[PDB]
Amino acid sequence: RMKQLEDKVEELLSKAYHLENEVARLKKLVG
Amino acid sequence: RMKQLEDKVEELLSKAYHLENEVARLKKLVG
Repeated sequence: RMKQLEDKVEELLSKAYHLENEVARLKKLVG
Repeated sequence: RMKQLEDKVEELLSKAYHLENEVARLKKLVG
């Protein structure tokens, strides 16, 4: 479970980073 | 430990939704 949970945190961080990059992209469009 | 890990997942999920919402605003705002 511990292993499952670690995996989930790593999965979530990855998704988080993907979206943060997207926001940046859009932030530039915006300016 | 298990619970610190559960908490971290909860924290990242909430962050990911915050960013999803955000990306959705920006996108509408830009195109």
